[PDB]
Amino acid sequence: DLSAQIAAELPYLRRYARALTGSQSSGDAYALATLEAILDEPALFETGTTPRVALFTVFHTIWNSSGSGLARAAQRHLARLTPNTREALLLSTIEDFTPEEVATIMRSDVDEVRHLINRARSEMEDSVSGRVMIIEDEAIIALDLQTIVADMGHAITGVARTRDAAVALAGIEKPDLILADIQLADRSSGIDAVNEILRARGDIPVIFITAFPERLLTGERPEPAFLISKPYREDQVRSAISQAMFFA
Amino acid sequence: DLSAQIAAELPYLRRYARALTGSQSSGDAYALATLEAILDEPALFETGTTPRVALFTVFHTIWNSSGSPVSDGETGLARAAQRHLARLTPNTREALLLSTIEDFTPEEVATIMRSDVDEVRHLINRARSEMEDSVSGRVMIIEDEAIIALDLQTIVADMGHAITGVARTRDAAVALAGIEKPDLILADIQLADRSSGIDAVNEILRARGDIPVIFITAFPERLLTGERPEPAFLISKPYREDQVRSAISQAMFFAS
Amino acid sequence: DLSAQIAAELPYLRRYARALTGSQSSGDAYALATLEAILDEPALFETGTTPRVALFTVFHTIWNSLARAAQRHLARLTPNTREALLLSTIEDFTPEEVATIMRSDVDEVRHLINRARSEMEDSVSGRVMIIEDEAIIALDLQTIVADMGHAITGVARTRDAAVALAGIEKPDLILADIQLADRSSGIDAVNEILRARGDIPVIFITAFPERLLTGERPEPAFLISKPYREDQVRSAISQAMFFAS
Ligand SMILES: [Mg+2]
Ligand SMILES: [Mg+2]
Ligand SMILES: [Mg+2]
Ligand code: NA
Ligand code: NA
Ligand code: NA
Ligand code: NA
Repeated sequence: DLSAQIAAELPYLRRYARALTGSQSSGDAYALATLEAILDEPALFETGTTPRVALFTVFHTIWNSSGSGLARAAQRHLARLTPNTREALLLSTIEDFTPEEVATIMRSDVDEVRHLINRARSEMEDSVSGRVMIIEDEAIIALDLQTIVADMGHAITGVARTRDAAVALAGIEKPDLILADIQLADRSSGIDAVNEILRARGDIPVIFITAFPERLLTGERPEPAFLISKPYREDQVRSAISQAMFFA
Repeated sequence: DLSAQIAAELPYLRRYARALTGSQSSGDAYALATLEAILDEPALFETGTTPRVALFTVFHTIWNSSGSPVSDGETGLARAAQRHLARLTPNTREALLLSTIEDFTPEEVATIMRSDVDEVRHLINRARSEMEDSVSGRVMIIEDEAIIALDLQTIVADMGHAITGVARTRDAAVALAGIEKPDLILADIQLADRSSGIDAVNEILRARGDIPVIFITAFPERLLTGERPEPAFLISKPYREDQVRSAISQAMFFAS
Repeated sequence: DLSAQIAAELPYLRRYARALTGSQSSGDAYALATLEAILDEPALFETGTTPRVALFTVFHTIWNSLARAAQRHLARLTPNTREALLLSTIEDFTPEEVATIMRSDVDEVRHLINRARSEMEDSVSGRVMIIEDEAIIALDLQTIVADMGHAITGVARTRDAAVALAGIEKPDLILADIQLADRSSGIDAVNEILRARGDIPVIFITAFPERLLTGERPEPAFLISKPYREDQVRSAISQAMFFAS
């Protein structure tokens, strides 16, 4: 049933729009506007592609149209990016669309998609080095994330395996970015650890890395702006880190 | 990466030059004259300072000099604010705008103006003094986000100006300007009914003549390209109170 | 009508062949030879591909049938590498399009394109005067030239200023826009500079490249089209540098 197929894909649309905007409120609003457009003008929903691709195609139309807070530092960083490059990269990595599917969604051809992705990775080489804190109780995961962070040119403030170790580490050195698992070693939650750090140290971008990200993509309650799945591919971690970094 | 860094900063050099001149025309001409001076004399660029600071340091040398921009048209102040040139202390408006709207620290403003941090602080103190010598005007606020509109009103009132009212739609804005002519307009782009604050401003400008307009918007970079008609005065969202105060005083100099 | 479709692609074949040879006279002759071949031997022309693709395919077939120190370096370049690069960058052909044109596989096209991009790192830094009247464009061209490893002798924005700057430092390569700030022409500036300091390779930057590809009057050997991609400016400056000295 197409109603049920669209409903199943809405969480991922929220994931994508939240990553583009850095915000749950903006991302969830763009995802909702996409569904509204499809209900108001059903002819917008291409039936010759998969519902997932058709849904994201409509979202990219709304995304391109002027319309619908953000730090002025983030606004300056984002303003220097080549248009449509971050969209093509995120669609290709975190959303795992093939290059032809990406060309469909952005109403382009596959060779321009390849250029946009290549331009995305070029501008990622000019980015400044930041400091990243990792909240993760599985030591092999933490070590793997450290390797990815380092090869991106970033520094690690440290690894925290419990909420309390995380609140303590953030007090020693305010990170530029937090990578956060949910269930920690002492059965405390990375969600609480993050909330406590942010109350104390101000807004810092946070990427939650979790199995079943769908449970944080409902739109019904406060939820993260950046979500990577477990298991993860390295390309998805690099895209999320570079994306969240724009929001300092 | 100096070339890339200088080009990234050119939009902000336009913002600054436009505020000082009162016109997109002369401001864009002054910012492009700054870049043309660096390409002509690369040694003009200080590598010992950030590209942003070095760019603005070159701009201030040109601004202060007896010379004028060799541009496609005519460069200059704005005629309206010529009468205030006799009452204002040199380098005070420059120091205030650089340290507020342009977000330079007083040490970076000292470098830019080839001065010391203490002279810059006194220049900023003398700018705020001469702001008390300014007469009260009437400000119209076009803005649909009510909390921002309220906040803007508290700043305007705290500076001693009156507020004609707040309009949240293009239709409310054309009515408001007809009820009471404003000396200055603060305008957002996307209004409550999705109508356009640019369109609203143009309509007011037709009926009442030239009134200084300050556009308040996120991503001001999209109005700082010099590739199309664009505002002379731009405040960012989010803003700091000191930036709103520096933009309201600056634009008031160009009022009737 | 396939005759008109072929005619409309001739200017771009002249661009390609001129850049490969470094000379208007040779590039225009190679482009005409390609049309002549198709008229003489209609079998050469494949109707299953786009008329632009089929025309470049016939030219590559024909393509395969100065200064000793400059020839000594150009001889170290791997065969078919410059062609695959220029076809993919300035000619905006897709990898599969280039593979058809060279009667190769898209696999080999990337092997070639990579080898060419790697052999560009073995290039010598060179002086590059930029005659652009739009400062924003000049800054961006200075970025690509500097990243490639070349110096910038200067940036001029008027005919008289470019002629003056040529007197201070003889460039090895001139990037020249057609219409300058004082309504002067970069063509006249380039001609006056070359008349004085001798022959120097020139890459003309221009919106409207087709009106410089007629073959009916003296025209540039190398042309970058506004707007441009960095890969295009990089393929045009590497190609043109082969003819510097
Ligand atoms: Mg865990
Ligand atoms: Mg608004
Ligand atoms: Mg021009
Ligand atoms: Na669709
Ligand atoms: Na982008
Ligand atoms: Na997300
Ligand atoms: Na020639």
